[PDB]
Amino acid sequence: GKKKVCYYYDGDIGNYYYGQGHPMKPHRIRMTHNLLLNYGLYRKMEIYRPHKATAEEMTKYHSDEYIKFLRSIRPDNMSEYSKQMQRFNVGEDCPVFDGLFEFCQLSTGGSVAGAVKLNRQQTDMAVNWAGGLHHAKKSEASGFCYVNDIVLAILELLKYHQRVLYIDIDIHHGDGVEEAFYTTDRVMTVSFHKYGEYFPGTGDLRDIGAGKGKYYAVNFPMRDGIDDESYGQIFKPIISKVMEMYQPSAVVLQCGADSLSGDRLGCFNLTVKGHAKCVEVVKTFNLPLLMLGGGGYTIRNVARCWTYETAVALDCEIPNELPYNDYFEYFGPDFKLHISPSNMTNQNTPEYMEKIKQRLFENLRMLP
Ligand SMILES: CCC(O)(O)CCCCC[C@H](NC(=O)C1CN(C)C1)c1[nH]c(-c2ccccc2)nc1C(N)=O
Ligand SMILES: [Ca+2]
Ligand SMILES: [Ca+2]
Ligand SMILES: [Zn+2]
Repeated sequence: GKKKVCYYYDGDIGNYYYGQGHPMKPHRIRMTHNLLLNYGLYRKMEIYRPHKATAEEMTKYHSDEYIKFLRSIRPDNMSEYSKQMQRFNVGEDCPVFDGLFEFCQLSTGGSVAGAVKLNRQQTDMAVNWAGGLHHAKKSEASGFCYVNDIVLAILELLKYHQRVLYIDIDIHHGDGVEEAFYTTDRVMTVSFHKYGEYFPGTGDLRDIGAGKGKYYAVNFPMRDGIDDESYGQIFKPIISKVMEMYQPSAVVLQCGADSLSGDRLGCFNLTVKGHAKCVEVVKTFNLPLLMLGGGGYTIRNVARCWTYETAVALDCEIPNELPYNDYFEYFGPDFKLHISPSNMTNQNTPEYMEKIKQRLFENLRMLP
């Protein structure tokens, strides 16, 4: 039935600024929080302020030199780190900004704290909209991500769970998470993403893992314009087959909202209901679940999406009419929660969707 939900948020998160022209806006996390507060969703959740994850907690995955660099670099001393900046991929996508390290500490803190709460059996679901930064690598920042809070949260879950399932519905391939666990069968990574002339360039349907991890990485490559009908047609069947074969004891779901229609960087056509149907599908399996954020660059739609997904986690129905809130004007001209899909062509034909699903089903038959 209805589950206990723990939500992680730090009121300072919205003040971190990647810089003029950068599409990543931490302010969208504050818009989400304010909208969900004005809908009354705080009365049903346990709200926690995450601790600032230590450099030591981060080195459970990342290299000591990379974390030392992140903790040392600032806009005022950047000139002395031009060598390490190239080495760790700090530049246009992953710039040096005021409070960069503290932003990583809060993003990571929420994910690891949520994983600890799930491990202690003190909650059914844990939510950290500031997390989900799936591109960060062991010793390299990538695609607006510096510390891989997801990998750290999964390593925490692995202390009490033999098998953990990771599902990623961001429009971009979950490469950092897939790479971290590519050679192990203790984590199965499943990513649905746009593939073809698109960042990060990985996630081919033929990338299925290696060594003991062979068949434990699943990639569903998609073309522009996928809609609710098409996404829904493959998501539940694939996740059901993965649950059946893999039998995970905990799940981590990255809810990147850049897969929504009208995203500034994305080219998909999902509505908030279509995106949230993924949360409903996963929630139905009644397993300990960590829900994380990720991409999302049309910030009014990211706030709508994550507010609705928090309501889904709580089994709470909320009206389409938006309540008054601190950012009300951002939701014009309609001031409604739900969004309409665009007229863009769906390049993912029904036959293509079925064919890719059948190839993934063949790989899933190879599990023990
Ligand atoms: C948080 C998780 C997430 O998956 O959502 C992150 C998405 C990251 C997208 C990064 C992308 N970067 C690239 O395409 C650059 C081109 N190569 C040098 C790499 C990129 N960078 C930028 C960018 C634009 C303006 C200023 C800075 C970066 N746009 C894009 C783009 N349209 O794909
Ligand atoms: Ca993905
Ligand atoms: Ca794996
Ligand atoms: Zn993305």
